[PDB]
This record gives sequence, structure tokens and C-alpha cells, in this order.
Amino acid sequence: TTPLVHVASVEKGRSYEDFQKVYNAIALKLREDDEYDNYIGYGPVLVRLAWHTSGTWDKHDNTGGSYGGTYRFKKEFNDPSNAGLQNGFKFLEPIHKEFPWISSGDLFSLGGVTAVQEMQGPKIPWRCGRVDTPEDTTPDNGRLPDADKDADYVRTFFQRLNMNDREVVALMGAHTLGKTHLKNSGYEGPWTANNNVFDNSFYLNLLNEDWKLEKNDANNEQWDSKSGYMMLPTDYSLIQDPKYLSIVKEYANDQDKFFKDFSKAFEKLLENGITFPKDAPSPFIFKTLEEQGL
Ligand code: HEM
Ligand SMILES: [K+]
Repeated sequence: TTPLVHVASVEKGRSYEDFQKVYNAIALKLREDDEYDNYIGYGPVLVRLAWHTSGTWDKHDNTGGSYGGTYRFKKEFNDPSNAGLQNGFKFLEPIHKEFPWISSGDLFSLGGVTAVQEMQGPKIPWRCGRVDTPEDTTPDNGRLPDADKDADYVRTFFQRLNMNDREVVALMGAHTLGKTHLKNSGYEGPWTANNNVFDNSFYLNLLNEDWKLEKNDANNEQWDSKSGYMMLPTDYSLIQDPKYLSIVKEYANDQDKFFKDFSKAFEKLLENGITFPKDAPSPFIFKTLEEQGL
């Protein structure tokens, strides 16, 4: 099967203003629906949705990826690895209803960008142009990562997404948001206390907390700290591996570096598999509600 080329196609007549309006709608709803998940808000689940819809990509044949917006199809929607993401999708429904012109891929990815920025994270340049593809293009389940593995697994896994050591450690920093839910993944607990604030706390906790390898109620091992935080075996592997450890220490000691590196890696993640024409508009950098005085 010749590997497909997915060329970005700007939604007819749309420009920055249009997308800023969608961003604002998402941001306003994030502010409004703050009760979700014990007052954590929808920010974290939206970031996870953006990552999962993009993370199915395979550099070898360009299958999966954010372009097609295939999460809308049952096969992907029902992927066990996506348990819980239905919440993010339900949140996006009113947004898509108001702006029916935006593609699913653009909406899923924009939701992640909006959530990160609204949660005081770095600005993440974003490009429009993803086009909805048929149900038959939906990637099979099993392309997202397992959490009960080690550094070797993580390193190998991310090579399929064309991510190097630095990009992997930076991307994992997204765990500074939200928490694991036993019912969804078989893991329970937050990585950080301020889990709706995008900062480098994930790295600081990993390095400074006293972790104990314990078993949760789902009979799965996870690292727990007296402070009430947790780390998946894959998160902990970042301090077990010498190469990953140096980068963890770097981000734990440089907030700005983490922000810049995460911004680049997250945009790359959300753009994998997409060919942007030379005449395509430059990446958009949306203003937060706060910057707009809204
Ligand atoms: C080896 C890689 C990774 C593994 C094994 C992993 C695993 C997990 C697991 C098991 C959960 C809990 C889901 C639940 O129970 O609701 C989770 C949540 C989450 N992950 Fe990851 N993750 C990985 C990489 C990433 C990356 C690259 C990002 C994004 C840049 C990310 C963002 C999130 C966010 C924001 C949540 C919180 C969701 C919520 O609170 O609802 N993860 N991850
Ligand atoms: K945090």
C-alpha cells in the first residue's frame, strides 16, 4: 500500500481570526465547566485527547496521526488505551456544533493547544488544514503506549513517532496535568498537586519525592509518594535511565527550557504525517483569554 501523503488544506476562506474564535470558545468552556473531575477541569483530558489522536502515527507508512480525525469512529473511540477520552470528546461537541466548518483533526489538536495555553503553559504554534478521512482509514488499536514498561520500551516506542530522547522527556512532562483514574487505565492518582497548572512540577516531584513501588487496587504496580503523588513505571523509567535522567534534571532546573522544548515537541507531535504546502499560512499563535482581556 503506497504510503499516503496528507496535504494540509485550509478550511475554505478561514484565517487566524476564525481559529482564534474557536480557541476562545474552547477556553471559555474550560473556564465554565470547572467542576469536572473534582474541580481539575477539562484541561488535562483535552491535552490527552490531542496526544492520543496524534500518537497513533507510524512514520513508516504514514498511517494514523492527527490529520484524519479518525477518533470519531467507534474502532478508535473504543480503543482501551483511549478509555476516558470520551469526556474530552463530549466537551468538544458544543464547540464543533458552533463551528461545524472546522475538521475533526483540527479541533482535536486545537483543543490540546488551547488547554495547555489556558493552563498557563507555553504558547504552542498551531497549523490548520487537517482533513477528515473515511472510517476505513482509522488505525487499529494498539498503537498507543503501555504504562507497565521500562526506559528501553519507551525509547523504542517513541522512535515510531520520530521522537528522540529530549522530545520524549519533554512530552512526558504533560503528566504535570491531570491524573490516572483506576477505572480508565488501572492506575490511580495524580503526578502533581497543582494538576491544572502547566509547569515543571512533574520533573521536580520525580526527583525530590520519596517513591515506593506499590500495587494499586487494580493489582498493578505504580510508584507512590507520601505526599499523595504517583508515577507510572514509564514515568519512573525517566530517572532510571542515565540519558533520560540528565534531561529530567535539566527541566527540573529550567522552567523556560522545558516550556520551549515542550512547545516544539507538542507541535511536532500534532503535525506528524501532515505535508504543509509552501503557500500554506504560517503557524498561528493564539492569544489566551487573559491576554485578550476576556
Ligand atoms: C510512555 C508514554 C505515556 C504513557 C504510558 C502514558 C500513560 C498515561 C496513563 C495510563 C494515563 C491515565 C489515564 C486515565 O486513567 O485517565 C495518562 C494520562 C494523561 N497523559 Fe499520558 N502517557 C504517556 C505519554 C503522554 C504524553 C506524550 C502526553 C502528552 C503530551 C500525555 C498526556 C497525558 C495527560 C494530560 C493525562 C491526564 C488525563 C486526565 O487527567 O484525564 N501522556 N497517561
Ligand atoms: K502541575
